[PDB]
Amino acid sequence: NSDSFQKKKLKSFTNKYVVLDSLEGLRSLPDNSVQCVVTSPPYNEDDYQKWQLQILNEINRILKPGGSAFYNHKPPEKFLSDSDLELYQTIIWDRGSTVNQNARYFRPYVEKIFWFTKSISGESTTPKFHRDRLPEYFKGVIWRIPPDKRNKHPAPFPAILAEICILTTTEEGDLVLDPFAGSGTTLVAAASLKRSYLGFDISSKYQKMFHQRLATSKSKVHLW
Amino acid sequence: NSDSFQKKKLKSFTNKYVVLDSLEGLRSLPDNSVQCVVTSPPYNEDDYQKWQLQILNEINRILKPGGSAFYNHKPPEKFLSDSDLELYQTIIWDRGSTVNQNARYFRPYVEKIFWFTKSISGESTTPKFHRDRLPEYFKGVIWRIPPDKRNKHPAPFPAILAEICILTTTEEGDLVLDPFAGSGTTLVAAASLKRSYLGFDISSKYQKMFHQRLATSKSKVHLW
Ligand SMILES: Nc1ncnc2c1ncn2[C@@H]1O[C@H](C[C@@H](N)CC[C@H](N)C(=O)O)[C@@H](O)[C@H]1O
Ligand SMILES: Nc1ncnc2c1ncn2[C@@H]1O[C@H](C[C@@H](N)CC[C@H](N)C(=O)O)[C@@H](O)[C@H]1O
Repeated sequence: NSDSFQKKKLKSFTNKYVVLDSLEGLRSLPDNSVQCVVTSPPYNEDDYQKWQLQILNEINRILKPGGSAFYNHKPPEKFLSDSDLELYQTIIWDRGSTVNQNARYFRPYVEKIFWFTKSISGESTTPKFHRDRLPEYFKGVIWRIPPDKRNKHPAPFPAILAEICILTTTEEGDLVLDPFAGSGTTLVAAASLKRSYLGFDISSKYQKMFHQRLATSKSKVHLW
Repeated sequence: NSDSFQKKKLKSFTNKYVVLDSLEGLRSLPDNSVQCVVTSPPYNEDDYQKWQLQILNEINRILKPGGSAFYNHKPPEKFLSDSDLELYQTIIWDRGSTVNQNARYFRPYVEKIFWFTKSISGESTTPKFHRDRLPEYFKGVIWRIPPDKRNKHPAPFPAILAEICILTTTEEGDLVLDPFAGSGTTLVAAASLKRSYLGFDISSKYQKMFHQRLATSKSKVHLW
C-alpha cells in the first residue's frame, strides 16, 4: 500500500516543482521510477556525509535500471563510494575562470560531476547513454561551460549542463528529477527537451522563481 | 646510526638512477631530505593499495616540510586519503585525445595528478609553491599536454609535465625524486632545470635508456 501511495504521489508530482524536504520527497517516489537525476547538493561534516549517503541510497532505489544520476559536488570520493549507487565516471566541468586567484594553488576553475548508475543486488550495469546526440564539443570527459552569470540564484549550474545529462540518458517523456531544484535549471532543461520533470526544494521563493522562469523562457534548447 | 647510513646513501645516490626496489630505496633515504617527488606508479587489488600506502607513507617521511609529491594515477581517492601524506590539490592532466572511442562513456582523455604535501604530527601545511614561474597556460588546475608519443617507454609522462611540478616547488640544487623512474623523464627534467635528481626503478633496461637519453638530450627546457 506504500507502493500505491508512492505511485499516486508520482502522478501528482509529475511536471511539478514540489516544496518539500529532499529526503522526504525521495522517500515518496516508487522504486524504479526515475530515468535521470541532475542535481547539485547544498550546504557537522560527518552528519553531512551521512545525510548525503541517505540521499544517494534513495536515488539508487528510485532510479530505473540503467538510469543515471549526475551529482555536481561543489575527499568527496571517499564517502561517495560508500553508497548503493555505482560511480560510473567522473566528468570534469571546466568553468573557464575563477575569481579566486590565490596563488597558493593552481587556479581552481574545475568542478566535478559524478555520474552514478543504479546497482541491483550489488551488481553493476551499463547506463542508457547516447553520446551521438551531443555535438563533438561535449563528447569528452571535460565540458568547457562558462557559469550562468545572469542567474539570480546564489549557486546554480547552467542549463546546457543539464541538457547534456538529460539528452544522453533519456527519451522524450522520461522523468527527470532534481531533489535540490533551486532556480529549476534542471526542470526547465527537461521541459525544453520534452522530458517530464520533478523538483524538490524547501524554498517557496525558489519555487516561485521557477514558475516565473518557466513562463518567460520560450523552451529554448541551448544545446546544438 | 641508521641516520648516518641513510645520509651516506643520500650522497651516494645524488644525481643517480639507482636500480632498486622502490620501497627499499625510499627506506634508505633520511627524513626530510627530498623537496619534490614526481612519479607515476606501475601495475591483488587490496594488496596493491596496501603497497601504495607504504610508498606514500615513506614519501611523507622523506619529504622536507613544505615539500611536494606529485602522483600521477593511471575510487583512487578512497585509499589515497588513508596516508600520512596530505592531499593538497587534484590537478587534471588533459591529454587532448584518446584512442579509446568506446561510446559507453565520455571520451576518457584525462588523468589525475595528485598533489600531496608533508604532514607533521598530523598537521597541515602550505607547500612551497611559485605559480608565477609558469606561463599563464599552466597556472590553472587543468594542464593541456599531449602525450609524449616519441618515448619508447610503454607508459611515460612528458617532460614538460615534470618541469611544471619541479619548477614551482624547488630551488636550483634541490633534490627531485622519482621512485618509479622508468625512462627517467623526471630526472632529465630536474637536470635540465639545474635541480638534483634521484630515481629508483627495477629495470636495468630503463636505467641504460636513461643514461643514453641523458647523454643525447641537450638539457633543453620544454617550458617557457
Ligand atoms: N534539505 C533540503 N531539501 C531540499 N532542498 C534543499 C535542502 N537544503 C537546501 N536545499 C536547496 O538545495 C539547493 C541547492 C542549490 N545549489 C541547487 C541549485 C540548482 N541546481 C540550480 O541550478 O538552480 C538550494 O536551492 C536550497 O534551497
Ligand atoms: N617495485 C618496483 N620498484 C621500482 N620500480 C618499479 C617497481 N615495479 C615497477 N617499477 C617501475 O615503475 C615504472 C612505472 C612507469 N609507469 C613510470 C614511467 C616514468 N614516469 C616515465 O616518465 O618514464 C616502470 O618503469 C617499472 O619498471
